[PDB]
Amino acid sequence: SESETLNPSARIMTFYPTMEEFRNFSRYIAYIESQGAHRAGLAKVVPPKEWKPRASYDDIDDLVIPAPIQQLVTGQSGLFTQYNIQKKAMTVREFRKIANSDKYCTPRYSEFEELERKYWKNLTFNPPIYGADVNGTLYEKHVDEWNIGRLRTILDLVEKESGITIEGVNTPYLYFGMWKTSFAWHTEDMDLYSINYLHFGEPKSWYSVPPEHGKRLERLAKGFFPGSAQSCEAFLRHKMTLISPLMLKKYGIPFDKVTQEAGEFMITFPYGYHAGFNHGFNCAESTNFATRRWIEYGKQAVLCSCRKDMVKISMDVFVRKFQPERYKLWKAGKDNTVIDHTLPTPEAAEF
Ligand SMILES: O=C(O)c1ccc(O)c2ncc(N3CCNCC3)cc12
Ligand code: NI
Ligand SMILES: [Zn+2]
Repeated sequence: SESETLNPSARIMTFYPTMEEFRNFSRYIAYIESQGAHRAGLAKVVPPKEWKPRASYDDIDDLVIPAPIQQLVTGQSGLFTQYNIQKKAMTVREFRKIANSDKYCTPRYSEFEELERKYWKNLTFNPPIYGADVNGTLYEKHVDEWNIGRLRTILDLVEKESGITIEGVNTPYLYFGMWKTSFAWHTEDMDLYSINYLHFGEPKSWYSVPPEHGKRLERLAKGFFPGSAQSCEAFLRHKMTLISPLMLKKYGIPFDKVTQEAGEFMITFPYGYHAGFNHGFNCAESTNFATRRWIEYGKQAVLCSCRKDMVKISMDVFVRKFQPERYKLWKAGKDNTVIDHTLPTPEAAEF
């Protein structure tokens, strides 16, 4: 009731923490949730200006991108499917040269709405290369605030208990973008949170649908791609499906849009569908994390049913540790708990 009164429009919120607020990562997430941020599914956090995670990005031209992917997009009328074509390894220097070449570079424009229109007009032409899923971090070893290599959230329980690492999920990924490279509509694996920091370059634009409206987006997508939906219980997790804002408007799906600049963080929340594109040559770092509120999403995440090497995290350790009274009921398949997408994580109490 009090949570439904905070950010009731479920618009994307933007925060400007001071250094003292910034220092404690998990505490700040709880705070923005206490302000209703999660209701949007996506939030922006602008870090204090005296903060930098790396002195210089002049020394990484030799960094290898082992598996660049060329993004072939097919479709019309605002509905598309993206096919990946893996290309040969290349260095950042090589990647940047291609990105900034006349062939792949960002078109000229005035307002963002103009670039956005060009993206949706030309997305099936001249398929770009995305230097995605590069294992690594660009943080200096001694950065202790919002360090994507070690956020110290309860997601650490996975590795801690089982030794299991899942690349990009409890380890960091780098993404080197160029004009018109895309990320398709999806929620995170196991419906986890994610953090995304744009180290440098041109912006990355995002779309998001409130978790409270996630099911509507799913119903729409199933009607649009009945073949894919029949074959898999969670086809959007393939991350191949692109849907334009006009199409969302046309079918009454609530969504917001936000543009991320170099030096800014984006947080995505459990069950927040999102998608977007890069404006030009840029570099982003990301990984997943959890709070106590995520556990229930974890137990209920509807998972891809047709592919091996799909991400599945055993929820057992979390339920034992944080929901001991529900453990036996849950193991017996009788845990009928219903998720309230508006409630902030328990850690937010102090706020
Ligand atoms: O591309 C982005 O900036 C991006 C932004 C936000 C997300 O939640 C993403 N999730 C997955 C993803 N892909 C890239 C292609 N290989 C599989 C992982 C990219 C992103
Ligand atoms: Ni993602
Ligand atoms: Zn599947």
